[PDB]
Amino acid sequence: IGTRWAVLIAGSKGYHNYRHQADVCHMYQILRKGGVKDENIIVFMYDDIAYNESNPFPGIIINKPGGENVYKGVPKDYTGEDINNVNFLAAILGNKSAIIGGSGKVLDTSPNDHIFIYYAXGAPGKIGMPSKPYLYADDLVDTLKQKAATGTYKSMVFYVEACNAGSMFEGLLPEGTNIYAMAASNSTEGSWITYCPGTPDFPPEFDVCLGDLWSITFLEDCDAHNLRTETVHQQFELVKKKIAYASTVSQYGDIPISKDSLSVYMGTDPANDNRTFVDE
Ligand SMILES: *[C@@H]1O[C@H](CO)[C@@H](O[C@@H]2O[C@H](CO)[C@@H](O[C@H]3O[C@H](CO)[C@@H](O)[C@H](O)[C@@H]3O)[C@H](O)[C@H]2NC(C)=O)[C@H](O)[C@H]1NC(C)=O
Ligand SMILES: *[C@@H]1O[C@H](CO)[C@@H](O)[C@H](O)[C@H]1NC(C)=O
Ligand SMILES: *[C@@H]1O[C@H](CO)[C@@H](O)[C@H](O)[C@H]1NC(C)=O
Repeated sequence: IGTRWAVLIAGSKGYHNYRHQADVCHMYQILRKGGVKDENIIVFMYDDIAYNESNPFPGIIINKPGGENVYKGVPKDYTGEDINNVNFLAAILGNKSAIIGGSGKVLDTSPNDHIFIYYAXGAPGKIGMPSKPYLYADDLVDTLKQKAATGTYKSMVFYVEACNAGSMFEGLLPEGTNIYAMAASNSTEGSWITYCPGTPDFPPEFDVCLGDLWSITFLEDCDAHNLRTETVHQQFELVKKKIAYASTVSQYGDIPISKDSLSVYMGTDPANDNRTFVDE
């Protein structure tokens, strides 16, 4: 059966980028409710949001108007400038001796384990880190190839919320190493923000957007169903159709991996056992 692991990373800093840390915190809450263990969830977030001077609700982060506090109970493995290419790629590879700073948590995975990666915070051929240097497609894909060569996982799902997201994988990500990638946008498109000041029932004294369109769409989907009854492929189709007006949700890698239920990666919340997913 193996263990479920996750790496959650917001690649930005600054209060204006509230939404990236909010999205990642939200994802944490999904995993926790699903039975995924903290020792197997590696979290990269700058940690300048919850107690920011501009934060009208100190100690709270929401990913939705009227939402719960997604910040409570979120482990922090790498914060501040310990979020960088070196530590991110070392964490994925599971190379503890290459980590500088932070907790030292890495993907020490076994052949039957499942890996879920979620990145939020892009341009053609690169995604952001809090500070330069940024993460280039080739560098990311090479780490993913090395990890595959180690054979230390069964399959991996990688979700990317970024501008031109598909550019990180397009024509690079191998299709037979059990890695499936879903991107908020194609290699030529920007991705949309949502939950901005002005929207109805928006909490007062917020001047920042709470989430990213593709992110909150998938994340709210994960909160809504028994995840044994919904596959990665069904979420792809659901979310792609739902936000087609905004950007083209794109997929890469080993497409058959997406035939697994979401629960294989995320578990399921027992409270949603009777909420069977409808459609495909
Ligand atoms: C709350 O959010 C604030 C805005 O995002 C954030 O302020 C920013 O603070 C950082 C770090 O203190 C500043 O960065 C500095 O460091 C580099 C060198 O590495 C300098 O070259 C920079 O010019 C600067 O001195 C940002 O300048 C600053 N940004 C703004 C717009 O003020 C606060 O730090 C956050 N507060 C908490 C509690 O996290
Ligand atoms: C892990 O990191 C160390 C320190 O930089 C390096 O010497 C070692 O070869 C790395 N392991 C692999 C196999 O990438
Ligand atoms: C974006 O995705 C579509 C769907 O297959 C594809 O035709 C296109 O080549 C990709 N990007 C563009 C507009 O070049």
